[PDB]
Amino acid sequence: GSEGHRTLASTPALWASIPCPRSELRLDLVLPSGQSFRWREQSPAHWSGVLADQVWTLTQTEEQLHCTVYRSQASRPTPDELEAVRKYFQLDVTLAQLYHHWGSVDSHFQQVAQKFQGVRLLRQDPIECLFSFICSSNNNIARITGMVERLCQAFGPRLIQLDDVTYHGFPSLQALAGPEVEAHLRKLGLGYRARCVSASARAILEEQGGLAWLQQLRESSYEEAHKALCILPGVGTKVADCICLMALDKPQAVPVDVHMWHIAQRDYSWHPTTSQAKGPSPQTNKELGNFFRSLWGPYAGWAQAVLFSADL
DNA sequence: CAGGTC
DNA sequence: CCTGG
Ligand SMILES: *CCOCCOCCS*
Ligand code: NA
Repeated sequence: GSEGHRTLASTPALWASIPCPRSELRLDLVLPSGQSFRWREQSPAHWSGVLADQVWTLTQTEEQLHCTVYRSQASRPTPDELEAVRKYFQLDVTLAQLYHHWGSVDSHFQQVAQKFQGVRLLRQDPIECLFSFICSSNNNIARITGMVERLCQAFGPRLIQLDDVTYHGFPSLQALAGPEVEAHLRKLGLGYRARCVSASARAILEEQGGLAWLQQLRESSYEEAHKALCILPGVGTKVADCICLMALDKPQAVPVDVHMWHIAQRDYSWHPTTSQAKGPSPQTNKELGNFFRSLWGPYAGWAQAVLFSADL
């Protein structure tokens, strides 16, 4: 079929393979699990979405990540285009090695990781990540997804249309800093989060030095990146850790939420000892993150993603 | 209220 | 202070 979303069977000549066993990556545990909100399984086991400013469809067999890209002449992805996929999934980070370390120092991980292999962190764009997770407060994956989708339709550049889906790039800072964006985003149902989207776009672009300020947090320390993000409206401790882990190359960031608290007590018998408060608070949440960073090591945020994936 | 942020 | 379950 020359129209529509492709499948491995329908258009074999347009797919290229990255050697990637299923223990290193499971799309079904990584793409709909609340890292990115913009991947869809348009046909069974085939995930479509925007990757490096282009639309891709991904599906995997036992040893191979099959990829196809929609650019005007149809042809399978080139080696350079496939490298964008490897960088997005950070395939040089070997889960077999990470899982071995986490199981070595943690018996509970070793037990529950066996049925949940292939859970890894995407390397997302800071802009998309920052604003997606600004929208994540008081909100669920289903509603976040719709909010992000309508956000991208209204302000993001049109790319291509496959079947009845028009794919849009994520909006620019300039777009999100434009006139009346908050009112517009309110019409799309973002509620109070609409103000924080507009306010954070204007803050970065008009007070912080622009896109280079955000992107160069990738080179700053984790502590520096977290501090800087927390200046932005809508970015609290938890949101900043999400962005640090998922977009700013801080694999030791541990977004502490009540879900992490339940896991900390149930499976690790953890309780706070730097403070005397017994439940969630700034002080105790910080300790909880430090606790998992010394238990799991510099990739604690990835280990958390494995555990989170078990529950869901 | 529980959850996050002001 | 907001908010959705
Ligand atoms: C409970 C949220 O507090 C108000 C700040 O909102 C930040 C996202 S717009
Ligand atoms: Na803030």
